[PDB]
Amino acid sequence: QLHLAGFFSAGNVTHAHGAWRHVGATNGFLTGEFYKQIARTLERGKFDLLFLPDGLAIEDSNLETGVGLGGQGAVALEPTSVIATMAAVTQRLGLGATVSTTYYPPYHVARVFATLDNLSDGRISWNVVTSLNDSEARNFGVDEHLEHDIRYDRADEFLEAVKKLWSSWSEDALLLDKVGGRFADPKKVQYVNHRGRWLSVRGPLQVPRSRQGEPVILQAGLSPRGRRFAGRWAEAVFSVSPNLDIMRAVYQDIKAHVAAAGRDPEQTKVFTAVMPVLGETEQVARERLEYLNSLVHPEVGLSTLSSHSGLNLSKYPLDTKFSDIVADLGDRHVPTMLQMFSAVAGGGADLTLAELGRRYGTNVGFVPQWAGTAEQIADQLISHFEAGAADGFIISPAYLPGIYEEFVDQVVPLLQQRGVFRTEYEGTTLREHLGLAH
Amino acid sequence: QLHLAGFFSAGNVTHAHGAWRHVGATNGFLTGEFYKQIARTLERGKFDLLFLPDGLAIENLETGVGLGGQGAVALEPTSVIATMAAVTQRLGLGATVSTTYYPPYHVARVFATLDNLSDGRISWNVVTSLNDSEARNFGVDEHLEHDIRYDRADEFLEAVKKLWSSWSEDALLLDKVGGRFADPKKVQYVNHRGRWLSVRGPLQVPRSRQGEPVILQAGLSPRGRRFAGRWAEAVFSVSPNLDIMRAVYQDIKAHVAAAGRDPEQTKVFTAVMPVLGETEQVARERLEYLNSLVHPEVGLSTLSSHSGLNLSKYPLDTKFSDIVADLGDRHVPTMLQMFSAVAGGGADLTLAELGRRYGTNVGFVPQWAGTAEQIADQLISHFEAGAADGFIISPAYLPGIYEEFVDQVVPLLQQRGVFRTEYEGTTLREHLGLAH
Amino acid sequence: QLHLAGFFSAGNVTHAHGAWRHVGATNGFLTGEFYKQIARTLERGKFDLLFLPDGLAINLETGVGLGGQGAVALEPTSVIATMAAVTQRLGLGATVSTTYYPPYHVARVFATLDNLSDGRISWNVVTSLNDSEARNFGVLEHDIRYDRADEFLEAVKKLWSSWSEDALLLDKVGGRFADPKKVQYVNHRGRWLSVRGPLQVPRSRQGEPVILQAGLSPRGRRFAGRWAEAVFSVSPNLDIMRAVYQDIKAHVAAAGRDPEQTKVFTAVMPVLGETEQVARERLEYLNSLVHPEVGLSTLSSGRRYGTNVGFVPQWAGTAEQIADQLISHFEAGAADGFIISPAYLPGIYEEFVDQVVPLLQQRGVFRTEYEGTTLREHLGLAH
Amino acid sequence: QLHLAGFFSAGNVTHAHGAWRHVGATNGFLTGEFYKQIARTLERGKFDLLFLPDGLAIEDSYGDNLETGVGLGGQGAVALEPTSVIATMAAVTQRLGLGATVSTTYYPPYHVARVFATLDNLSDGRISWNVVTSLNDSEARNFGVDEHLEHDIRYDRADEFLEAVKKLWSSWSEDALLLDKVGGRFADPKKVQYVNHRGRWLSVRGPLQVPRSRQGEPVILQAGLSPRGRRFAGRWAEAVFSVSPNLDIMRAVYQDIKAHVAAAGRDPEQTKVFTAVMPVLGETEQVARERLEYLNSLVHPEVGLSTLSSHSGLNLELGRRYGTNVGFVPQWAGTAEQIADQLISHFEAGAADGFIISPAYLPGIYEEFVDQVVPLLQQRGVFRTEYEGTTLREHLGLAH
Repeated sequence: QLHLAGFFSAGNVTHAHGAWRHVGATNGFLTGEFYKQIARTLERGKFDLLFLPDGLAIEDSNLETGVGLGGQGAVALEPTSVIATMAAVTQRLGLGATVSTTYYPPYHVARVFATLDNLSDGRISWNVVTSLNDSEARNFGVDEHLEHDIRYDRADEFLEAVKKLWSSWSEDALLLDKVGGRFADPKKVQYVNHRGRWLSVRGPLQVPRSRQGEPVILQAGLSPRGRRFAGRWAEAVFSVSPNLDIMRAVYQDIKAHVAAAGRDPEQTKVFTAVMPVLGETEQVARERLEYLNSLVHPEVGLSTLSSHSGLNLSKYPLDTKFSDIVADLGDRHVPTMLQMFSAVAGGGADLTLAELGRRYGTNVGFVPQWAGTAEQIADQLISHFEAGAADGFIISPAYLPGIYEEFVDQVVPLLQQRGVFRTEYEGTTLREHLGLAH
Repeated sequence: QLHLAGFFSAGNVTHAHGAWRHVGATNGFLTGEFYKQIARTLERGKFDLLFLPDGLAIENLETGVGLGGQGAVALEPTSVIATMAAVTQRLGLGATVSTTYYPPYHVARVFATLDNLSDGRISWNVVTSLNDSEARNFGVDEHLEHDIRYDRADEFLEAVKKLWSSWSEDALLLDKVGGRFADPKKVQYVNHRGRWLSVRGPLQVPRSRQGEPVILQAGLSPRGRRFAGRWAEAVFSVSPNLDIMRAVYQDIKAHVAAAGRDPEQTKVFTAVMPVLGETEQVARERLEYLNSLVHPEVGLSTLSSHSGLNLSKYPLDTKFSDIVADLGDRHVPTMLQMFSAVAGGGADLTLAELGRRYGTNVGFVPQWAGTAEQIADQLISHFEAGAADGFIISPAYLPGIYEEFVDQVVPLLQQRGVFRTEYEGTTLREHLGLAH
Repeated sequence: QLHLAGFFSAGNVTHAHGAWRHVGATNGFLTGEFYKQIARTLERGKFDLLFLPDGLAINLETGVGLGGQGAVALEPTSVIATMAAVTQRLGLGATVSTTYYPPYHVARVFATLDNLSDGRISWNVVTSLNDSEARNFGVLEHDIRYDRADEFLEAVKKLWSSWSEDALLLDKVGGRFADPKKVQYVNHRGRWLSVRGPLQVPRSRQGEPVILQAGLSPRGRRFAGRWAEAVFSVSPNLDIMRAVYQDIKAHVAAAGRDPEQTKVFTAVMPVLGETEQVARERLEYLNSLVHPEVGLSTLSSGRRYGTNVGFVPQWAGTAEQIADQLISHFEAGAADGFIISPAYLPGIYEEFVDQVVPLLQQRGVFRTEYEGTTLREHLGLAH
Repeated sequence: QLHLAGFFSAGNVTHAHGAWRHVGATNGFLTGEFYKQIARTLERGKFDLLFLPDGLAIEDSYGDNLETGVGLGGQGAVALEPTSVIATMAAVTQRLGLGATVSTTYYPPYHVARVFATLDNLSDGRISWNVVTSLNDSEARNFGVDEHLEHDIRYDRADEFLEAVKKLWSSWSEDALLLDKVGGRFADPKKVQYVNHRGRWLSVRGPLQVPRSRQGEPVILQAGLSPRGRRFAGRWAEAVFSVSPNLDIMRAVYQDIKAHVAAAGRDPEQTKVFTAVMPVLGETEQVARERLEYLNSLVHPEVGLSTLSSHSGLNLELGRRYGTNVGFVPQWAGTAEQIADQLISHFEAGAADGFIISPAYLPGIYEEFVDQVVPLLQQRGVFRTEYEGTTLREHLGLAH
């Protein structure tokens, strides 16, 4: 019976790089009302989960492009407080935030999330990132650098250290015996004394366990070391794949990685992203999808493409065809995700830089756009789920808050009527909704 | 016209160490409903603000966990704030974030974030302290020297202020048709590079309608008052009578003036712990009850902490003069000598009782038992005698006493014209009569 | 395991006739914020039920001048809707009069509120006729009004059954909005009343609203016997509580109905204090505010009448003690639950919920959490 | 500066008869959340007003049975009592004006005076009452009224009704309530007067049990339409809900209502005329056009004929088109740019003081309207950005 999650940047773009220009986009990303509407709506639709990405710098891989146009991370509210905002005016919905292990210490993370877990009565989850981008570092004044795979080694200790902090109290530690004078059993709140290879945390956490026990672990995963890590730690996995073939592979692989780590593969829920665009008739929808992708300024997509590929494409003029870039530099010395994308996005065509950017801003090259009816969006979700594509689906928003209104009003009751999706919330915590253990 | 502010730890105790034991104490400090209630009530009561302190370690743990210890539970205040802001439209909100365990980018962003999510009602209380147990939680061990932590904070504040000016009024154009998201000319890098700190990129959050979050400052130390002088826009103080309130008050204003700033733009608050009854006699019985709940050891735990001296070394019997024997009268802290003198009236108190009394207020928070008329009278007399620009209603027990205070006291202050009826404006700067 | 109920006039007094004067009385009775607060607080304390009484009329020297009964009174149905909108479990009840409003009116309003509250509503049936109200609505014997109300209840109930579960379909594809064989004309035509067309409102998840009843007169308790699923009562001590209880129970059996399917509440008026003396000193404060004439306005339609309403027990205590007496009276068969008459508003319920409720829950005699989502489930009633 | 109102039946249909079938129709009309969203959303768009109509019986005028009305989405098939819904909406909003239809034929003046004074107080000055005087048989059989008064006489009786209502709303007077807790005076008894109304059609004695809101009196709304109706609107209506298919008829009706308000010794600008339009939005012109087609394809012929039967007063593809709008509600398919344009060009040519937005489907269309159209009206300066005042009188440019 299928999970659903939302996901969007607390700011100007998620995957659709024209979203902000959309006639129906509010741009209320500065305002609490915007986040409260979205979340309440996903709660209305009985979604498992809504979670926020994070980036700690305006992307400059100058400011002409990122700020002037609507570039990735140009506005980025701190996710945790927005998650808190959301949790206040909702009672079942799962809520998740990205917090980095490279820039934040384990005690902070341990507390931040145990607070939100308690404030929300067990509905919280942390998305563990480990990236050490430069543009982010220069905002945090961090220069120390550790190698990609070592960051995940560190992160393993990080998570062990946090888990200890979430175990520092224990079910039944907090008595509130006013009469007898006992605030809590001191035997049952132990020091952690985490002293290990990368991190020190001594004193116990100052937040007991929510009804949920611990926050739910989210992991992007993706890299080879990354999938060992998800394998060990992830309970829900956020994955972006452009078709059912790649979906199926990523799915089986995560499951293998969870099982190789000595875990139950059913206890780690894998989500793939899609970007639905609804119409009353299929034709409407297609026209609505054309509208949407037409808003993407070429330079902004290119900006993001540049960043993602790790190769400044501003260097070149916008008419430059792609093979002439693969010419100017080495056909070896040209990153592989990039050559892949440009074959796929053009289907064999030798696109100009602007076109390539235009299309990359559409999704982020790899998020399926599904233009359809509601019946058809439900069909496709059920087919993919029944085909082994994922345990649930992240719903990327074309524009906010409207598309989430559309999807919850239109597609959700169809999913419910067919029996493949939750009609009422059976439990109260996020761990119950994803069907996980303690 | 006088300002009113709430203040309580997002956890088990604030100043009144019996608060958790109290019969009307909900102890919903783990829950959103609790903080949503309290913040809504102070909004009903037309308060200027409600700010939270923060402490980053439970203060062995036998006493702290066992009884109502300082820090024992402390939710991270940013989230708790965010929560209150979501069900609230006028009430200003504040969080303590430390400059010592968090870089400038983090702080400038959270607060620009809450400041935007609350539509201009947020404030940052700047702490510079380095407690041992907190460092043991964040894996720091090397410690900067007290006066230097302020010289650092001076840089930190310069850089956080730069971040919040990185955007600028009316740079975010949302010109969908023309496809201009913002003015890249009107968004500049900071490229801060001073002695202890680097922060570059523009902050990824524009200014709220407020402009910048409002600066809070707890002041105390001689260096701190030079710092409060430069930076503080509101000041939180704890003086136990009118002479010290006056003294602290003019002192702060003199530091603000000395810094080339306007003293009228720095509101000074002093904390008072009103207890209410329908008669003065009932007030007194209700104050007696509350202070009756303080376990001596808990109070002592907190006093040990605040004095900068571990008092578990001596048994509970030990009278104070024998401690001032065991250690020299020059090798004993002078907050503790002033406390035992004031709290015992010259009596040579057992260490238990000495703690019991410290855990009642935190030694220095006026307890005022009164009727509602008397509380409004004491508030008004104090305000008119120059004690403070406003008051920190320190809560005896939660959430009850704020319900009592807003229903009973506020409207009286309102009928005398010494307090707002309706919030005139919408930002926390407007409520405090501050600029930009 | 014992039920709890709120009760207060949507206006200036309920039973403490000096309540408006109290230092803590907010006098929010005009404002939406007032009622939303109380309702939410009563839900916080896991109360079964909050309900409003009503009267349709207030020379005015005594009434308006000082704090009289009905001096101000907002129309209950709209206040109840205000409460339902910012709550989700707590049951809500209003008084509507069978003598000035037609069957269709009542049936549809309580069905609307039932549907709006997702099945939490209750109607308190009143058949009484007062001169001041008659002259306000432009207008029979006592016992005959109840013979009329018997017909009224049949008509309301038929109307509520006019739709039937799963009649509504919303088959957008097929274009069938509802099953017209499953929505039916009532065609009521009894001795006093005519009401025909189907009710324009289907049944809530509760099925029907919960019926309350005041009881009182010999013929009144026979009415409760037939119709009442919940029975507000006032008795000044346990002996009379005991007597009323069994009398009601016996009438219900006498009507051929399951006695424990009808829930008996007794009004008590707690005043809380942190110690027994504070409790008592607070009680002295409350009754000091009572004007002698004001009690006499209500008593006619003397000073100590308007302290309680002569008969509502004032229990001053410490929370332990209010918990003790709540339990002791329950265990001695006084009532299945307790109407908490409020000293002053909204203050007292903040006290009762914060202080007494936890203790009732610890000894394990009152719900910690709502097991069900309907008022029917909370009271352990059927369909 | 131009006004805007929401309008929909607290049930299954308003003007668009295929609405319940629409793919994005929540059909949450039984549930609290549905109304609370709509209110809050129209509040988000800075709307003057949302008001509910009311029908006191299922429409069984067509085919003599429930068959069509219940089996398809017939006029009034479900209809919640609107005074409750208004209070539900008011509980979670603070500026948005709220109006309920209540009937002078089946309810006494004391009832009406008090409910609306109660909602006025609870909403803190945002309430209005839409006065109706109809006397249908299906409604009478639900209420047991065998009696009948002729059309125009019903309005003569309505005149008294409103004289009596207003007396009751004057029964309390500002600063008569004084909660002098110390003194012991709950209210100045000399400033709460009896009404002692004893006219031709009605009696109502006592004072109203509910004082005046900050607003004073609820705003009086009114449908008008008939010769004697238009005179009544003239004397009493502070707002007027109208339905007109083209610009000529809009102005003509507009100028006419003004003349009646003038003819009754009143300021014509103190009565705001609103005309109904039914926008359908698209990101493109083509999309809007498609969306309007979809919508209107859902209208099942019989349900259109049924409401035509009712509206005309005669039992019975002609019905398909009538169910589209209600024959005469203009449907505008456009782009938001274009819808905002039409709103302005009509406003500027004196077609109306404000616009009723009739909802294609709920709650989604108002979500679209508010997100898309409102800001453009705002950005052009023809519509509220903030609420300048906090009462429905203030938003509408009205007095005491």
